[PDB]
Amino acid sequence: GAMAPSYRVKRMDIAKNDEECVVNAANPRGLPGDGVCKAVYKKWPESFKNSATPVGTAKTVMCGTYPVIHAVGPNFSNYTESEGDRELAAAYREVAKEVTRLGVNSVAIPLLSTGVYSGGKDRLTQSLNHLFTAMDSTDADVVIYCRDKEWEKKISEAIQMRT
Ligand SMILES: COC(=O)c1ccc(O)cc1
Ligand SMILES: [Cl-]
Ligand SMILES: [Cl-]
Ligand SMILES: [Cl-]
Repeated sequence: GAMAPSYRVKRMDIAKNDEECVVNAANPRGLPGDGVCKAVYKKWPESFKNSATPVGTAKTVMCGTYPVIHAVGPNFSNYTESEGDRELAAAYREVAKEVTRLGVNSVAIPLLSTGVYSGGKDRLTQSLNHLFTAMDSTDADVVIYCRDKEWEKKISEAIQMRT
């Protein structure tokens, strides 16, 4: 574990992370995708061998010895608010299981279902609170990656609020 497990937030490409493993905002079919998923495909393409997994699950594939945890959040275009909320919570619970299983001291994680799977809504708070619910019982250092300047400030505030 980390000596003093922490949450941090950085505004940059998750493909440049300084953590011991990465969470991909994957599609269910293991396709290259767009946004975070495309960046992960360019950096760790070997990790897309047999990475297809259902919505609400996570599947880890090694790139060398570097673990890529493919986490499939729901696309809110297809799910009801109720069913999507349940699947988004479930995906993060499966990320916490994998992070624990791998024995890593640190993990880089994006906010699932906040980009092209958001169904055109702002889901920062919804997605971050499900991240915290899953990861709070883990002892890895968690580093959340985002690209928007206003989101960085809001994620940083939410972390500092609970310290
Ligand atoms: C946290 O978001 C990213 O890491 C990211 C990377 C590449 C993109 O094109 C978009 C977002
Ligand atoms: Cl960058
Ligand atoms: Cl997304
Ligand atoms: Cl963002």
